[PDB]
Amino acid sequence: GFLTGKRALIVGVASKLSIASGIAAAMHREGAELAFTYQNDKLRGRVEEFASGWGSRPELCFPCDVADDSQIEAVFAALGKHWDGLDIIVHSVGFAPGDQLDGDFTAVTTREGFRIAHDISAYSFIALAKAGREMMKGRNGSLLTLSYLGAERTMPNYNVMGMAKASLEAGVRYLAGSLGAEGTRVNAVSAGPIRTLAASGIKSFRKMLAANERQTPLRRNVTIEEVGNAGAFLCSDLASGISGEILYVDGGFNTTAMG
Amino acid sequence: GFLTGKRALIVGVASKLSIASGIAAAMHREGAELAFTYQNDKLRGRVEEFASGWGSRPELCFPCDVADDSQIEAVFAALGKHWDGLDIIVHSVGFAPGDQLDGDFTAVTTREGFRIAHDISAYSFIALAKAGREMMKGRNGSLLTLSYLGAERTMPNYNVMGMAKASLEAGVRYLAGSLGAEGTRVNAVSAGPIRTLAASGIKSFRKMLAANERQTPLRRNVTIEEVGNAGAFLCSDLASGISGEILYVDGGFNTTAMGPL
Amino acid sequence: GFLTGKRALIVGVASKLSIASGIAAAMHREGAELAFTYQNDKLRGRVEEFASGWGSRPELCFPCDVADDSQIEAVFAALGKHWDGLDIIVHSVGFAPGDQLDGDFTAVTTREGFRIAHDISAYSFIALAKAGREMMKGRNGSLLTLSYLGAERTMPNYNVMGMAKASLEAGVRYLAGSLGAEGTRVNAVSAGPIRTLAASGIKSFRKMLAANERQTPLRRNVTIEEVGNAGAFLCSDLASGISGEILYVDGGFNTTAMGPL
Amino acid sequence: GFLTGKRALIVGVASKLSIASGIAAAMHREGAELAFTYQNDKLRGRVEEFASGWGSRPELCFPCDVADDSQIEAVFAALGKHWDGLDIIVHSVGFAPGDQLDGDFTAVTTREGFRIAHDISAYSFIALAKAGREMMKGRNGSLLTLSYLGAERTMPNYNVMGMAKASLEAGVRYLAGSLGAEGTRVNAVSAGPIRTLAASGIKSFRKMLAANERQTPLRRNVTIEEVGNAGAFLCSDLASGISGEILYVDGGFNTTAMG
Ligand SMILES: NC(=O)c1ccc[n+]([C@@H]2O[C@H](COP(=O)([O-])OP(=O)(O)OC[C@H]3O[C@@H](n4cnc5c(N)ncnc54)[C@H](O)[C@@H]3O)[C@@H](O)[C@H]2O)c1
Ligand SMILES: NC(=O)c1ccc[n+]([C@@H]2O[C@H](COP(=O)([O-])OP(=O)(O)OC[C@H]3O[C@@H](n4cnc5c(N)ncnc54)[C@H](O)[C@@H]3O)[C@@H](O)[C@H]2O)c1
Ligand SMILES: NC(=O)c1ccc[n+]([C@@H]2O[C@H](COP(=O)([O-])OP(=O)(O)OC[C@H]3O[C@@H](n4cnc5c(N)ncnc54)[C@H](O)[C@@H]3O)[C@@H](O)[C@H]2O)c1
Ligand SMILES: NC(=O)c1ccc[n+]([C@@H]2O[C@H](COP(=O)([O-])OP(=O)(O)OC[C@H]3O[C@@H](n4cnc5c(N)ncnc54)[C@H](O)[C@@H]3O)[C@@H](O)[C@H]2O)c1
Ligand SMILES: Oc1cc(Cl)ccc1Oc1ccc(Cl)cc1Cl
Ligand SMILES: Oc1cc(Cl)ccc1Oc1ccc(Cl)cc1Cl
Ligand SMILES: Oc1cc(Cl)ccc1Oc1ccc(Cl)cc1Cl
Ligand SMILES: Oc1cc(Cl)ccc1Oc1ccc(Cl)cc1Cl
Repeated sequence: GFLTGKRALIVGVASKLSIASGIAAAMHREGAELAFTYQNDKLRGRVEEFASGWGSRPELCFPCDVADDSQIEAVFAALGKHWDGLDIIVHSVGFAPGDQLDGDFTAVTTREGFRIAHDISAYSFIALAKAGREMMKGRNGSLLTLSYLGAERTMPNYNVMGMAKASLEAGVRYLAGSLGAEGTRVNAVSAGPIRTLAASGIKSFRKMLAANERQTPLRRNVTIEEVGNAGAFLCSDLASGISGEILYVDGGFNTTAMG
Repeated sequence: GFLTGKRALIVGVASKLSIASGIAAAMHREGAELAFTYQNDKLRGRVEEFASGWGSRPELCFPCDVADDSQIEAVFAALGKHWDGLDIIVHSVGFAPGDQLDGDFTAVTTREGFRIAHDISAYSFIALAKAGREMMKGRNGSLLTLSYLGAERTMPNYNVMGMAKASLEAGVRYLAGSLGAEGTRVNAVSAGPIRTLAASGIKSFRKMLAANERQTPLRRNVTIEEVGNAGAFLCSDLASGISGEILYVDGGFNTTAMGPL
Repeated sequence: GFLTGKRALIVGVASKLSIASGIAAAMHREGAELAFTYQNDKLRGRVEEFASGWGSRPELCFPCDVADDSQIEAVFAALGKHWDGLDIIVHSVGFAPGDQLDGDFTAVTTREGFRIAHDISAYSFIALAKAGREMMKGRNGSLLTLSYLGAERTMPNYNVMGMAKASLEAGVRYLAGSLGAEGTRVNAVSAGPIRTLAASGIKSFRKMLAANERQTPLRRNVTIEEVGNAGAFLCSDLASGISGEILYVDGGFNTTAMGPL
Repeated sequence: GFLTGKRALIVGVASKLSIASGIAAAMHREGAELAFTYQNDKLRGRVEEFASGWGSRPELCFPCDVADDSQIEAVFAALGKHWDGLDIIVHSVGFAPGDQLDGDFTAVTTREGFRIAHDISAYSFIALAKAGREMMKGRNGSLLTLSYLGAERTMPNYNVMGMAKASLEAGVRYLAGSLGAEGTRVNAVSAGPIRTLAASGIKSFRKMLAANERQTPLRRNVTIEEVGNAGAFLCSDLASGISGEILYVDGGFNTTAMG
């Protein structure tokens, strides 16, 4: 397939619904060799089982809480014992404390909630780019992250995650501008709403889903298969002319203003 | 490849250098069956030649000056006698009278120059969408056009083509909003500068090339192979979640405000 | 006020509801001396009447169908026998054939509907810039046009006016890039929906109004007084650092993707 | 003038060159009653002297390190002793550690430098909005912050400040969406490059100045007088139809690609 010979590290698998799972499946289908991180020991077993079904194995699964620089560096040190280089990093991770995402933005947003949202959802992408730079050197590889329309325009409850996604998208451009000379491309998919574990935590998520379904040009919601294909493409040599890009996979909802 | 089973109409091949040629080659490589238009008889011979190299033939090549509604409609009438229906239309066509793109925007832009630029570069995409709607019904296919950063931000000489491209990009969105419910996706690639017949017509194009090479994140100009691959992907079922999109294939130049120190 | 000493030409007054009327009233309040155009003799009487209420007079009112270059040029020739120079032009004009704005975009949009929409709604701003350039020479003045969110994102029925507005907004940028060196600033206000004569022609306009009221951050529709004030500011020396800008006066509606729960 | 009867708190005066000083001068000219904060006791004296010349006085100057929630709350507590309400808050501050802004983005950006840049340059705007909400209640007032093109497109060395500004501009929109119903408008000016104390800290600032000068439509750089007039306008009832907006005052540079 169009990723044959590529090696990809995938950060963010939590369940069969995860966007990272859609990306993993597509990349494997297209021939990529895969490795994984898991956030903690409660998710470890499930990620290990998933890896075994995507051509991978438990010894290519590594612990990584992206709050922790030491753990992030330890991923690449461990991976480097198995692989003499790396082509792709997929960053499919986000978090803000629940109290940040339930209520009036001004009332509920706090300094610490803000700190955490930006640290986990935006800085962690830079952290992976940094720690993986040496393994990716000379491979003309790519980095991919995931964003959401909330970075550009507002909706109830998404709140400070919108600020963190805006930070993240700027990061995509600054990373592209920095890593491009040595051959690395850096892009994101901005997905439409998809029912995932994380999506469940936004109390009004179903309203986002509904608005997208009724107003998006395709008049249906997107799938992790569609996000995965877009991500697979962006991390392939087919996309070698594309860097710094935020690619929407939302049926075109972002191009509408039918409020 | 990821287009085997699809049928595409390619509008805009002029030479081996054309972006439409890069797209045609990628789509052919990926398994698409191709048909072609040529602007007029000055380009017929070359388009027929190229088509035969891309799995196609002269009887799947049709005259089409996109200023002319009846020529446009006659393409699909003629094509529909060979093809059941149609999955893909690639719109890779632009024009403004030469004097519109040489000198101060305010001084050289005219009503007639404006009319023509918008008619050929923007309305013609809508015309193809309309004329091909019947052949594309039920096929869950897609439309692709080509744009340039000049639509969003200014540079010397691009001038009224910048207005026409802005119109075109809005057109992508209005077409996507109109045709999506029945299954058709509508997108564009906004390409970085590439040496083509039309590009060579722009004074200071050489400088645009040098500017991009120095300042673009990838520190190199893009190719019609790279634009071709992006266009092929957008018109494939791999992109079934994507409509209304303006996808930049420019190495990231559009994301920069200044070049390196 | 902050416009005392300035002279402004206002194109687009039709009724007391017009955006151009809100702009005219605000500029008059702030001390500007005003001149006016009227599209044709159907609006001459009301425009002359309104002008006399804004410190002006029939002799500073001129016929101008912006489809017609010779009429446009005759405005400035005639005005120049009263005024030795001009600081400001306000361009508050739009048109597309009615059937272009009623129904499915792909089905109802035509080449001729497209031509007219872009000719009147977009090129005419360029035409004013060109024709008034001599009179604005050395005055460090400004141009203002009016746009709508439909240029960037889609909604029912706005259709080809959305393409024309996108063209116009690029026009703002290219004019700014061309005329800035000699001192002229060029901007637009992108207004939220307002009940005007033209707006009343759009079916489902009442839905656009209700949509904005519920979803806009300020939870209320905007007024021609608010648009008028923003336009007055943009055309004043208070805004001397501002050119090429599309300023939204829509209560923030454009910054929202969904309304409140 | 068009701010007569308005009371404004201005956060960010450091010297006669400050953007905040340009905004203060314009607002005072237009009739606003002003109060001020100062970052530390080194700047206290200078801010006090400036206040006296802008119709204000030393007792309307308050300490505020915007890293500190209690100090921020203490500003409004103290100001409330003097004013029974507040109309305007101007947020004109930023900071990132110098090592973040000198060199390759991927190489020099760190988790802590990221945290600080976002905390001081972005979250602090939300903090002021929150702390001032009661004093602003029912006055149909406004909030203003300052941003920079670096939020949208990249340039050498601006680096993580670009991410922080992108966060800030999303903040402008989320605040607008939250505070609008009760009558508060929220906007920013995105200024072109201006020689200020903070600007001099960016190693390549003169290259930014030069690019703006040669490529901006007006072919000259903007002044704090021009930024202050725009900010004064945005915080006036003349701008009562405008919220959630990022108003560029850069001579049009942002609209150019080659210029
Ligand atoms: N509608 C959607 O689901 C949607 C839409 C647009 C963008 N996104 C983004 O897609 C990405 C994936 O989210 P998802 O929707 O697939 O949900 P998900 O629950 O399947 O995945 C979220 C991932 O984030 C991981 N994570 C959270 N905190 C972590 C930490 N400190 N350290 C390491 N890992 C951590 C979780 O373990 C999990 O694997 C996120 O960036 C999300 O913001 C989701
Ligand atoms: N070359 C670049 O750097 C670049 C960058 C961005 C976008 N584009 C766009 O790509 C497309 C141009 O292709 P190109 O650069 O490969 O140049 P090209 O010269 O190879 O092709 C231009 C095409 O436009 C056709 N055409 C012109 N007027 C026509 C008319 N009335 N009717 C039918 N066909 C007509 C021409 O026959 C030709 O096939 C345009 O849309 C262009 O604006 C080009
Ligand atoms: N009303 C709104 O909600 C709204 C919102 C955003 C933008 N706008 C724009 O504001 C501007 C003014 O429109 P309006 O809402 O005040 O409606 P309006 O009916 O009051 O004014 C429209 C003007 O266009 C003039 N006009 C039309 N065709 C002309 C032609 N060939 N030559 C010269 N003049 C011509 C008309 O004579 C009239 O004066 C337009 O550009 C409109 O697109 C309106
Ligand atoms: N000068 C420019 O070219 C330019 C351009 C665009 C935007 N901006 C933005 O305008 C504002 C910059 O101010 P400036 O250029 O007038 O420089 P400046 O040095 O005059 O002001 C910077 C202010 O930030 C204050 N500050 C820094 N850290 C603080 C903290 N922890 N607590 C409280 N106050 C703190 C400083 O005391 C100072 O008053 C910033 O938001 C800046 O990012 C500047
Ligand atoms: O960014 C998202 C956007 C949508 Cl519509 C749905 C889920 C998203 O992802 C998250 C949302 C909230 C938290 Cl706490 C964590 C994550 Cl990963
Ligand atoms: O849009 C373009 C942009 C670039 Cl950088 C180069 C070529 C382009 O294409 C054209 C430019 C001018 C004319 Cl008259 C016709 C065409 Cl097809
Ligand atoms: O652009 C507009 C946008 C809105 Cl919401 C309302 C009115 C507008 O103005 C017009 C709309 C249609 C036509 Cl035919 C002419 C004009 Cl002036
Ligand atoms: O944002 C800015 C943009 C420019 Cl062009 C110049 C100065 C700016 O303001 C800062 C830059 C760096 C640091 Cl550490 C702090 C501040 Cl306030």
